Amino acid sequence: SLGNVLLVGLGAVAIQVALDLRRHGAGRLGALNHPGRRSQRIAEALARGACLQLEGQGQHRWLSGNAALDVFHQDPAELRDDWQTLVLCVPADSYLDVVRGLPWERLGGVRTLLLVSAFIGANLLVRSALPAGCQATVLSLSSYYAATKVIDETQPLRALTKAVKRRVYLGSSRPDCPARETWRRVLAGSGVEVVPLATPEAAEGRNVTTYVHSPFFLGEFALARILSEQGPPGFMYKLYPEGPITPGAIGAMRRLWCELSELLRRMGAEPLNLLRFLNDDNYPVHETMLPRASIDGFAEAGAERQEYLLFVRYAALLVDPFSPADEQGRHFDFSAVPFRRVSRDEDGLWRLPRVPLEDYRKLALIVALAAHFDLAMPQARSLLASYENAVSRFIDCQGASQCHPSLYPIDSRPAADAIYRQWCS
Amino acid sequence: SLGNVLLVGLGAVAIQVALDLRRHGAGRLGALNHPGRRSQRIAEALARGACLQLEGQGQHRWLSGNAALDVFHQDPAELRDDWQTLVLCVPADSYLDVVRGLPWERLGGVRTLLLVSAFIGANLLVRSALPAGCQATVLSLSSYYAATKVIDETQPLRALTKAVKRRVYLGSSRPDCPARETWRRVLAGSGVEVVPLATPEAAEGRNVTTYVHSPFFLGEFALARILSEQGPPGFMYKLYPEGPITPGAIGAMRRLWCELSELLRRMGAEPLNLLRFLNDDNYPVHETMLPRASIDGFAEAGAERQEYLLFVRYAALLVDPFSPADEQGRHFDFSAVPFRRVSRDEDGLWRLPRVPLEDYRKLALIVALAAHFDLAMPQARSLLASYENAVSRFIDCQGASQCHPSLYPIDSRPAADAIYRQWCS
Ligand SMILES: NC(=O)c1ccc[n+]([C@@H]2O[C@H](COP(=O)([O-])OP(=O)(O)OC[C@H]3O[C@@H](n4cnc5c(N)ncnc54)[C@H](OP(=O)(O)O)[C@@H]3O)[C@@H](O)[C@H]2O)c1
Ligand SMILES: NC(=O)c1ccc[n+]([C@@H]2O[C@H](COP(=O)([O-])OP(=O)(O)OC[C@H]3O[C@@H](n4cnc5c(N)ncnc54)[C@H](OP(=O)(O)O)[C@@H]3O)[C@@H](O)[C@H]2O)c1
Ligand SMILES: O=C(O)CC[C@H](N[C@@H](CCN[C@@H](Cc1cnc[nH]1)C(=O)O)C(=O)O)C(=O)O
Ligand SMILES: O=C(O)CC[C@H](N[C@@H](CCN[C@@H](Cc1cnc[nH]1)C(=O)O)C(=O)O)C(=O)O
Repeated sequence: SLGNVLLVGLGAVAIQVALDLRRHGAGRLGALNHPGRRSQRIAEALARGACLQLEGQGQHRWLSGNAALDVFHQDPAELRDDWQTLVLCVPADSYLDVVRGLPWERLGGVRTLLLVSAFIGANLLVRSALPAGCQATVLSLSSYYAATKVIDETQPLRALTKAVKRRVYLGSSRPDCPARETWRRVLAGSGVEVVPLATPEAAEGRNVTTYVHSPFFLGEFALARILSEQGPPGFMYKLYPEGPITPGAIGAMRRLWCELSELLRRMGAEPLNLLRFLNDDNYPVHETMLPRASIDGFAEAGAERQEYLLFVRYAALLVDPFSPADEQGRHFDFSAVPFRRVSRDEDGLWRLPRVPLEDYRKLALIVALAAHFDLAMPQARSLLASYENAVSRFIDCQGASQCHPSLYPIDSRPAADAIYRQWCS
Repeated sequence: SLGNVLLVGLGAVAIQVALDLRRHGAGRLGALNHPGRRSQRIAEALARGACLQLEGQGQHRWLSGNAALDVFHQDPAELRDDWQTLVLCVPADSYLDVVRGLPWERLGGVRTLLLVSAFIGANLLVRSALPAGCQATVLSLSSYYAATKVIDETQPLRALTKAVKRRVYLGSSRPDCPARETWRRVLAGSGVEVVPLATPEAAEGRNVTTYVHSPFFLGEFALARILSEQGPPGFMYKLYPEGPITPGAIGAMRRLWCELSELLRRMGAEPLNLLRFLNDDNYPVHETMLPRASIDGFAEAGAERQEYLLFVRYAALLVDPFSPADEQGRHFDFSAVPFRRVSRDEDGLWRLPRVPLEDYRKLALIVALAAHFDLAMPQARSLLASYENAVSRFIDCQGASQCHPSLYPIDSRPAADAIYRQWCS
């Protein structure tokens, strides 16, 4: 049912996906990776006999396996009409560009396009770039279902998965789509539970980083760490002054969740119970910190209780409460995830890490889209402004000539308009 | 003047107080401590020429000094009518025993008696135990004004002070009492502001330990650590599962503060703003964690907001947010105070540590007193019952034969009746 599968963007995600596809059963496996150093390293490794190699860490060792790459391309114009399924394993900010760059008028054999990390509107954005009469079904996965990295860029096709998510969601541009079940089974081989939902936006609306990264890593504290050069980087999930979590950040989280939930309703998607989603889909805590009744009742609890509960959740996860205690009674320091910070690239230009650049770009699109539904998203706009002000001051200080253009101002209104047009179609 | 001053109890508190008294000066300084291993070590140290030594830790190093003791008694029979001021540095739950045991027939010259760590009703209880026609004024200090420990009990006269309160409160059984100003000056020598209040109970209602230890260390989690032998002891101010602080513990804190505040009103004393008291008088946090407007408005904020704010306060103090950051951006682990646990005494009998035996005995007396004001104090009673159940099960398991009688049910009603009769006189 998968046929021959083309992986677009041959990185960590694609290597995990490739092994899951091979466990399930598929035809030929191809990849498209745009030009660059990574593609050069891949092409030499393949010439020397390399295959895609996945290692599962620790209790995920059973994931480990090898898979042959049958075809490798860098240039979309060079694709033959030999692919039934495309899997987009590139950054989600690149989905539109990827789709616009493919020669769809001679890819009539493509039946399915899977978006692995679909933001709100991604399915619609992708469909707006397809030619009229294109028969491809577009699938939206709520987020990548694991934690995977290419360990060593010198062995470019060897990836390590260190964790697998509990649950993700899958929606389709085709009503009551059958490709959902096939991909539900494929990804279930990794241990993740895939929950099919009735529309793409219902799955896109269950992208966790939209709700968590936006309030915490677009605020003043996080940006000060991220843009800093000297001193310790600070910690992503600790409380102030060690990390960015404050009652104000939790208030931003609640208000943004309200804003996102109303957008989802206006797009025809049921929103989520934030506290239950975080506890049950991501990381749980004990009943004495978050009682089950408080978790299940969160959406009706009232703003003060909701903020208290969210603050309790993140305080309860400063350590992993289910980890073994050490001889001193301490639990694993779960919150001590260091901030990645700005770094100069090979051209000497300052670049931002994916946290927060990808998070800012996603939220900028969501706000622009929401405007079409007559939703102002003031909390979201405040977070966008915080990022923009901080990055602008960094450019002022370092000099535009020293900064990569991804730091410069963007405009998401054209993509938002394309999404809205597609949705009204 | 203070005249000649007799310290009753010569432990960590007494050593700090002795330093402050010697700075102020002008009297003989004596001490009385009941017989036992500590008194034996004290007499040995003094006989070899030792003096009282107070060291300040870190920021408090400026306080460090030495204080000479003129006389030390471990036999009240040797006391004569030489003393104008008595300073009770014994545990607050022993005040009644200690006042009954003093040789009052040879102490007719005593003009003032200071309770260094009072609690609601302590002044009245002590006055009820004085001989008829005794005209010593009794002073109640709200809380001991520092954190002080005897470092090494083989050097019983050397103490370490690691914290000093910003503010404490002082009441007197004499209206418009002039001794309050004297003690204001004495304590000011170590940097503490003493605020005189118009009655003893107003000061006693500002005993910090009563508000904090009752909800946190009479609960299930704390008692399980305290009555354990084998585990790691856990930490007094950490969140579950490393420590006892949970939203339920915070709810108990809020509800007890309400109950205690009503008792204070019925005794003609103004209650406190719990959050402002904790932040401003004891240990502060940053405005981004506790905004000044939230602190000042706490008493009118409503139960949900009050509980959220108290939780945030204790989560913000898991580290000392004003301590210097280390190389990795971490602050001092302020909450890592280990629980002291049960231990066998020199007769082989299990004894409870002062946390929570002293805290239980204080709250039991307060509840018994409140019944005379027709206040049931259900939250306080739930905390008493939690302690009683846990200790009862420990006796069940270990055997009554093996337990010191201090672990057994007590009757606070006689002392509460004496307090109430004294108040009504
Ligand atoms: N655990 C995870 O790995 C994880 C988890 C959650 C979310 N995500 C997100 O998933 C996305 C991919 O993650 P990843 O870890 O697989 O990244 P990766 O290892 O760097 O792989 C991305 C691959 O796609 C190539 N690429 C980028 N843009 C392309 C384009 N327009 N057309 C063709 N190829 C393109 C990249 O080549 P170049 O390097 O030359 O650009 C690279 O080979 C990222 O946005 C990531 O933030 C990943
Ligand atoms: N930072 C602090 O130290 C601190 C903090 C908060 C509150 N407090 C309050 O201050 C009180 C004393 O604290 P501390 O640290 O000075 O204790 P400590 O170092 O143990 O000294 C207490 C002194 O009183 C004697 N004592 C104990 N129980 C007695 C009893 N039933 N009858 C007669 N004498 C007794 C003790 O001698 P033996 O050891 O021989 O009995 C010792 O000399 C605490 O109980 C508490 O009410 C102190
Ligand atoms: O967030 C990062 O960039 C890297 C950590 C990453 N986060 C998840 C979102 C959920 N984050 C936890 C908090 C937490 C995770 N680890 C310590 N604390 C929460 O919000 O409940 C993601 O990105 O999808 C992961 O869990 O692997
Ligand atoms: O045993 C220690 O070191 C502490 C001893 C002592 N405790 C006070 C109660 C207040 N406790 C702090 C919280 C805290 C203190 N130290 C770490 N956290 C708070 O509730 O605001 C007492 O016993 O009355 C002191 O702080 O002086």
